[PDB]
Amino acid sequence: APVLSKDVADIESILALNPRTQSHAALHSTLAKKLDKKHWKRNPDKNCFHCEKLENNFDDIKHTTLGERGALREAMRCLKCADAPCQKSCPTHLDIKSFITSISNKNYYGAAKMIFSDNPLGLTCGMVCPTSDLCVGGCNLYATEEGSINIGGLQQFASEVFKAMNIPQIRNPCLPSQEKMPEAYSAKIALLGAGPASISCASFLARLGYSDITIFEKQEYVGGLSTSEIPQFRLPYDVVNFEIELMKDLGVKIICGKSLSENEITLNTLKEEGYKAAFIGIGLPEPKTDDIFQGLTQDQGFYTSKDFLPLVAKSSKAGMCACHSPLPSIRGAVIVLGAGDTAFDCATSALRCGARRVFLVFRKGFVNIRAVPEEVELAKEEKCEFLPFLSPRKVIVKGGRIVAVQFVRTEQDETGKWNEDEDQIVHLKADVVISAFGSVLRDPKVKEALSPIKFNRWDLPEVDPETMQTSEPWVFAGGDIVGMANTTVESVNDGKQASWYIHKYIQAQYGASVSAKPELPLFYTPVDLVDISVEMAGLKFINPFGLASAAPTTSSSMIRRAFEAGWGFALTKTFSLDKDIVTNVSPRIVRGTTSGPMYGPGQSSFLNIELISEKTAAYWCQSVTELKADFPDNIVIASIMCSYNKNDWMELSRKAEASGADALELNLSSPHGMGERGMGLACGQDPELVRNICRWVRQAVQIPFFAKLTPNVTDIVSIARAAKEGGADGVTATNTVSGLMGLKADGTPWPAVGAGKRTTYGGVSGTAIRPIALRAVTTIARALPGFPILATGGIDSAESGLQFLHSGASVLQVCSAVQNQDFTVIQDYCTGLKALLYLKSIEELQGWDGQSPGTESHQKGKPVPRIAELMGKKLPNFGPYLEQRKKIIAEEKMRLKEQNAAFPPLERKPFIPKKPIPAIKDVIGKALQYLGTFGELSNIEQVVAVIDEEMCINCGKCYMTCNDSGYQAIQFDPETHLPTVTDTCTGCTLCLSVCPIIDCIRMVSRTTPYEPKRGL
Amino acid sequence: PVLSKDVADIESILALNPRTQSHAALHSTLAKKLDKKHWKRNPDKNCFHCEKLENNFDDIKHTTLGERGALREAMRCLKCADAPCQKSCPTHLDIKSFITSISNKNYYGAAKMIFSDNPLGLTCGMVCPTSDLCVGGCNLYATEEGSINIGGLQQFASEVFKAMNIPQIRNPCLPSQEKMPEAYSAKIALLGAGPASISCASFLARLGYSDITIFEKQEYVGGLSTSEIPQFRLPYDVVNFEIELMKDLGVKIICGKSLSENEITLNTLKEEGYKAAFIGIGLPEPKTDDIFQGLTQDQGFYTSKDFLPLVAKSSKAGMCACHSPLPSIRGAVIVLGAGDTAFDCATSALRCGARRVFLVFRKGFVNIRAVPEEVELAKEEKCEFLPFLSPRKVIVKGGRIVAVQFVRTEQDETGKWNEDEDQIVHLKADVVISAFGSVLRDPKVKEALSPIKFNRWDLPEVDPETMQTSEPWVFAGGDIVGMANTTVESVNDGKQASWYIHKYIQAQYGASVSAKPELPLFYTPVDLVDISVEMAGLKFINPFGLASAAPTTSSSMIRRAFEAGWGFALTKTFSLDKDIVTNVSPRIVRGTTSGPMYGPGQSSFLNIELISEKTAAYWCQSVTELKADFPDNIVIASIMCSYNKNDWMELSRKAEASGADALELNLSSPHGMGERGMGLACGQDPELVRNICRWVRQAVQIPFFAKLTPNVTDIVSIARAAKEGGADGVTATNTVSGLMGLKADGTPWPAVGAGKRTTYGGVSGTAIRPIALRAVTTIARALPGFPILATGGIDSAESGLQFLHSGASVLQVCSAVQNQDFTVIQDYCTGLKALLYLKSIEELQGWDGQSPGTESHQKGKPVPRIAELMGKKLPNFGPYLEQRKKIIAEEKMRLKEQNAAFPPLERKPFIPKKPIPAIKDVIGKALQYLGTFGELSNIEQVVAVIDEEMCINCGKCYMTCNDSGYQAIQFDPETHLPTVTDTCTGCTLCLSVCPIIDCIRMVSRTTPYEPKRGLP
Ligand code: SF4
Ligand code: SF4
Repeated sequence: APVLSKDVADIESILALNPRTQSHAALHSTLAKKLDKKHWKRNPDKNCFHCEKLENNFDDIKHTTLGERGALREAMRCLKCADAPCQKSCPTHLDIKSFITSISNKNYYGAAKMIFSDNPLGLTCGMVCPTSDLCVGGCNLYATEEGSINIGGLQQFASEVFKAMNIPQIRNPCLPSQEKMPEAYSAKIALLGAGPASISCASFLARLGYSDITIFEKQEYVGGLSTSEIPQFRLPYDVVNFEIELMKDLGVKIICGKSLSENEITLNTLKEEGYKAAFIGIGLPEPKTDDIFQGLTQDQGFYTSKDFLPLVAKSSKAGMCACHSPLPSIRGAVIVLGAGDTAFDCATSALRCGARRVFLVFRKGFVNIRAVPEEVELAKEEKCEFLPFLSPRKVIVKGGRIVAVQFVRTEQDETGKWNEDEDQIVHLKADVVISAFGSVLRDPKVKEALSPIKFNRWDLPEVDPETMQTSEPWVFAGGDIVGMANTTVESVNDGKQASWYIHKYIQAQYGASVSAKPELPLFYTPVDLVDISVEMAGLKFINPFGLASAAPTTSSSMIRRAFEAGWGFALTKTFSLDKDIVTNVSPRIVRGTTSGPMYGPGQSSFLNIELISEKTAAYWCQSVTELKADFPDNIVIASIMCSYNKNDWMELSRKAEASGADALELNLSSPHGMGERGMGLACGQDPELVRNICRWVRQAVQIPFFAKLTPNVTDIVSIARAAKEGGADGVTATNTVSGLMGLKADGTPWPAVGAGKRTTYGGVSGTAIRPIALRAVTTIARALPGFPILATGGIDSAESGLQFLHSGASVLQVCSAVQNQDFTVIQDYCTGLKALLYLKSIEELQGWDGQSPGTESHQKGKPVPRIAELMGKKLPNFGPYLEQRKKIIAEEKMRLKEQNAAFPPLERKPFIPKKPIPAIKDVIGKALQYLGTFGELSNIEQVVAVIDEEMCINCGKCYMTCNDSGYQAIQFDPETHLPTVTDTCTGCTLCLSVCPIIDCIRMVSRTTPYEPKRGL
Repeated sequence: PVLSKDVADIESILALNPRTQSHAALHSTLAKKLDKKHWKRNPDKNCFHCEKLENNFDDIKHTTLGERGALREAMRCLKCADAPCQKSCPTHLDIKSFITSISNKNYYGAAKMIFSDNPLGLTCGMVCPTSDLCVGGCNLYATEEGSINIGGLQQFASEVFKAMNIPQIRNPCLPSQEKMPEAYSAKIALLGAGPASISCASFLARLGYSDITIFEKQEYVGGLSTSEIPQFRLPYDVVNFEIELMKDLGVKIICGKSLSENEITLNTLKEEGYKAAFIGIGLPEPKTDDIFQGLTQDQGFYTSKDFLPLVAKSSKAGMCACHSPLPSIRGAVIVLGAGDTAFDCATSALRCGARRVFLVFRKGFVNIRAVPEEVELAKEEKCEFLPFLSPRKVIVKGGRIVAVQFVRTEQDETGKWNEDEDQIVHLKADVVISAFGSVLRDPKVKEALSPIKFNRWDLPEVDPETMQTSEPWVFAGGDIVGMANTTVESVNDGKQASWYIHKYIQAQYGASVSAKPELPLFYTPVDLVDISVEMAGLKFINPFGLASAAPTTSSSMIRRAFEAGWGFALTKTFSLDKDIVTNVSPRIVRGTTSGPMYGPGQSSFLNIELISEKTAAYWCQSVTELKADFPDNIVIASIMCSYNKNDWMELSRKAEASGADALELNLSSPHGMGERGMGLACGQDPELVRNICRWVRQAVQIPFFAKLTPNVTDIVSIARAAKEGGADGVTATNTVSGLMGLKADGTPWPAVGAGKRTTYGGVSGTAIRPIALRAVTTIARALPGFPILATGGIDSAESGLQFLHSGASVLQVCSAVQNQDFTVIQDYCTGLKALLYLKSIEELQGWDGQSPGTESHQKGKPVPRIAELMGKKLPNFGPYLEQRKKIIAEEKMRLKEQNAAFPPLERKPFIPKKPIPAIKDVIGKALQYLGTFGELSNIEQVVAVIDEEMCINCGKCYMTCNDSGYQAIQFDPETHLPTVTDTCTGCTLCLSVCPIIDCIRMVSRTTPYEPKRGLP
């Protein structure tokens, strides 16, 4: 034999980069460290006066873009605030708490439903909202070092997944059918311009039931500025297409080529043609111009924003125009004038047209810039220059081209006046000049077509800023044309606002009234019709979710608000006879330590030393009667407890029955005996005690009752069997796990009661006991199949709840997930369950895990390029390897320019359920057939880990885990930090378990012969 | 009445509680604009007015962390192998290790590791231009949530250690001073008391040198860190802290003596017997221009070397004896340049009462040498940036500056910079500050460096690896050499030089050194705390060991674990030949017990791994070698047989003969029939455990411990059974039976073979700590003194101390290693020494271990305790934030005249005022607080109370009490400030969900308490 406890030489070399402890400080010269620094750099270099080449590169540059991994982390970080200030600062009043809650719970349909209910352009706004000036500007987490929440990127992700689902929008299912709709909803309605403002109005008017809505667009294309001028590298055009198709799912018609103009559409022709109401959303169609630039042409290199930006869009947004437009040749120095978000997008677009440098020249200072720093960041990092305090005076044209622009210095006084110093000039050499001063409405033929509505000092239509009504009651206006809004989201909200008051006007014109409280309908899809009801033990539940007997059911008044929120059923707090009344100590409910020092939302566990209800059985029985009177379709289960006393159990079970409880829950946490004949102290730990107690309750009541089991048993099957023999009609699995949540560093416990700082063993709830409760439910449902199981134990989403259903549970009680939140989580659970079952009917999404799409190769939540030279050549995303990636992409963006073909943006058509949408009964117990003994597991079918280096982020955790906890089977290249699984892999899967990039490591069938490591 | 319904007063308390919505909301765009300014938390892009910062030197760093923010960020760090952040740190700081220690709340271990490579670690963590250094190479850049705040984590851990008041000690590995070779008494001279010399002087003292002397020209120390770096980035008390640490090693500092020809010259040093010299005088003189000659401070002209010292002299208490005034800077201020210095002059100018600050540089924004950190502070303080401007003449009228005339610079075809004499800017200004850098121009200083070779930059030439000048005995480093730009690079230059200075001196005394540079680590009295412990007749050198699990798969892994410092180790469980097993794959999967958290810190793992696939021969030969090489490390052999007498005796004797210190009996073995619903495993029936313990106590003479299972009704029964059969102790506990979850389609994870089957696994990690903690406590109460080996979610010194306090002697670890690597042991051993050392410091009894008592903070920055801010209801948002900013600014003015800086504090280090406990002193001390529920006081009730200066207005306490409590909190609709009402019952749920550490506190109840009964 050799030395078994010493690594052989080639394993010694495997471990070369493995962490070892250190005995010394490490000598490294300040010089050497300077050159080694360049090998690992990830972020921009402060010594790079050089912008990498970006011509024809319209890839997503938004820093807010999120993948699933990133979006789940961020959603879990959000505090999900009451009266959340982020919503307060959202112009469309999105319930950001709710949709971010749905994202943490992996329910992206429910989040996207929340989003499009209040903003029909949620995916757009999620991408382009100046969140720092709006919702993120009010985020409570701004008061922490980690900072505010990326609200828009989360909203973009949840909306992106919903897009991929290809689910149509349906007509509001609360409405009557079209035939029995009152005549008023047949009113002919006209919208002018097909931008955000009108798309929002038409959608909200269709939601109300109006069945003849028409948007008249001037141009061959639709979407407004989101189509014509917002760059593709910030807003992909298929997003715009997607939100349009959603509105068209509601019957809104769009007619292009006809304009609001004299000798075209006028307010009068509309009135003559029978239109009962009109909304003006034509935007600001003309560019603000300077008399300095009179007579210049694009041939000389002059553009306005309204000239330049649509030219880049018509060429970089497939599906805009039948023309495969050529990108404009912009070779040289470019002067963009302006400081709104218009100018910054001509800046970044010029660099895409081949610009060699861009000067953003504005007439005021840096302090004075009108775009949000988000928009400014993308110009500054693409190395555009910034020239403040300069006003243009002459453009020098030589040889048919612009060759210079001469400015004068602008200045401020004491008065706050802005003058121009003639003596202080700047002759700035440039080849292209793009005025981006902004937009106006100046066309008389258009203003004339709006006769006789009133126009204000700014020659813009006056509107009641609360109803968006003009000086004619039947004509409304919103968005950029009003001069109030500066954003897509405020333009959307302007159409949202006008819709209800248009609905008010039209209904009044037909002799009908509307309610004094504006009620616009929510956003609906066929998912909302999925039947998530379930029957169990002879009781029908309207949804499988209910409140566990616990802190969220301390008072029955809280149960009423929960039923009012949508909860299917609820348990009373456990109550007993008067002689068994209790007093609680305090403190008695602490947060979990089970997942480290993470404070705030999503605690992984709680410990409680709380007893049963301090309130009386007289309170609970009268309460059960009141709640059953007002909520006949909401199951009310009274949880009860008595000593090991046949008279007591019989008397209390009879009283709770007479109160009208749909069922009973026998709390088996009551003691009897000393306690460890292998049977423990509590009744629920002894089979014979449980059999008798259930026998007694069976003799006493005629309603179904369930034994609530403790997990603190050697064999919970034996207890459940004992209840079934005793006559119970089901078991609730399980109560909390007996634990000690931890101690301070001085030895004292928490919770600590009184001056003595004493404690007792408490119960552990929450997701940290989910494997315990899931195991208990699985073994009961397999040992006693068909025996109804009410699952409790760390259920906090529709995805978790579905796992318990798959494991044999019929209904799902919740406690810790509400303590971590509030009662409204029920809405996320219900939409998440409707979504999960609906997706089971979609063939096209078979390659998904629930609401999660198949994780494609990505970096920073953006997909890595599928180029042949950029896959396989060992190129991690840092150091000199990243500069070569950026050169290969740039060259390949260039050969995709010198062949300007491929304009086939696929036509959107919805996915159709290919089998009946399963019911809750179609999934109960369907996972149990995969469970077995260990012998039923195949050791012939071994797997090995495989790593996707395009998704790897070079942390070497897999490397470390396999070395200090595995088989030393990963090589970690010392220059690229790229791991590679070798053939000594045993498939233990530990590396995958610790990889931070979702689906980077993958377990695949082993192809090379396997010999277990025996040592010998 | 109606009991299931809220009375009106409670209906009012619930006004802001969330409710599920049935309609989309109506809010006009105008109303949204007016409502947005009420919740705004961040700067408005519309406010151009600088906020008054006069005499405000409060911290303005965006990287400062408090404990709650630091703990989150250290947990988010992947703690990477071969970490690129460390390769980019000039001082090669082990970032992975010190951040791991922070994540485990071991702040001493982090600080010790930081100061081991960087004696100025607190300073560096505060001023580290991380984007161009360590954070520039961080892997988490490639994620959407971004690189790790390394400087903030360094600052926090270093700041906590600062507050501990623990001195640095001499290298304890050194011989006593008397027995030191005569060479170490060599007189060493260092010029300049800046970071370069402080580092070099510190590392020279660690090696053992006793006669070290720093010669500083001024009467202060610290170099630029004291003289020029502003107090709102680097406070002086930090510089004082680092100096006192160096002084702890005996380094001497003489102020007022200078390297100059009329004082200290190399000849005078050779004359006075000094045997080596280090030049760290930096660049003491400014880069001036001819444009400025004859311009005093009295005319409005400063250089950075003039202005910033006056401001530091005036804002850094204790830097000077002479109380100095804030320079009267009144009007427009031009700051010339764009280095790190220029932006400090701009920010310090606003502190002096500047009305307007213009930063003018001779190039563009793409050429700014300063870091994006630095630039942001001036940008967010409304400083104006003027590019492409070269100063040509200063206009002085009537004895003061009134304007500066500039010319427009531009880049040509070469890239060369030209001035355009024809394009001017007449910029009004009351003050000019040249920040063009620094030089060494003093000839008296240079002549004192004769005859060392100077280069074309007029700076000492040094071998960049040895820092040696042309004279062999003279070394140089820091800014004087010209390579360093940063404090950490100058620290590295001294670190570098100290080794080769060591070489030169030792050589000059006829002594050689190691060819491997080995600088000693940073040492405090904490490193001397004994953490050994004796148990069952065995001496453990520390209580931490590896559990029988994946980290002990091979003996070659146990060997590497011992080489890292692990006190003991269990072999993987091995068996006789006949019972050879074969694993399946996948078999180890990550836990879902804390939701979709990926990467570091998995709260649990689930495994279906069997015992070791390697033979008893391998493990027996391996134990022999391991114990022959590591006699002081305990090796316990884990063995398993079926329920069979001869087999248990054969295998236990074979492992004893191999030299095992002890045996661990794995009782996870199935027996025969099942019988009486009392588990299929041996460890679940106390009769079989007492028999197996009998049979092994038969075979062997060494101690043996029974590894107990937690999946039992009463673990104390199977523990007592072990103590009745043979056992010298018990290991509590093995893994918890569970199932970790299902994909949304029903298939499990792990999934074995094409059938996608699985079985019940074992749950490990921190999610079972409450179960393991409860088991160790019960066994310790029932069997006092019976040795317990603890297992179950030990992942830090703190968590291990909890198992020690609960009755355990040693601590087995598995999942924390799986989450990292073997070197966590060093974090554990440092943390345990710190936790025990601190128990002796009377000055820190108010701490929780290594966590200080939390004070009023926002973003981890002390709230100002001004009389006018408190008791007035001002949250940190909207108009309430401006009223606060107005209040601090009137107090920062009221503090300029109320002028006191003559009570500093002699930072005398804390001394142990009671013996440092040993492990034998803390075991079991938590058991006193444990007891039944009857032993808990229901008289000493508590109530919740909220510190509003700490609240971040999320409302979770409000929702948690509304939907999971007693509806006892008012949430004010205008301030979003909660207030706990008298109806509070002390349940403590609100404190448990609060994101802010210690914002809510449970206090004794003053008002009468009445249990809420609902009905009499
Ligand atoms: S560069 Fe400075 S802040 Fe960054 S890791 Fe090194 S010492 Fe710490
Ligand atoms: S949970 Fe904490 S931070 Fe949030 S409102 Fe309540 S007290 Fe304030």
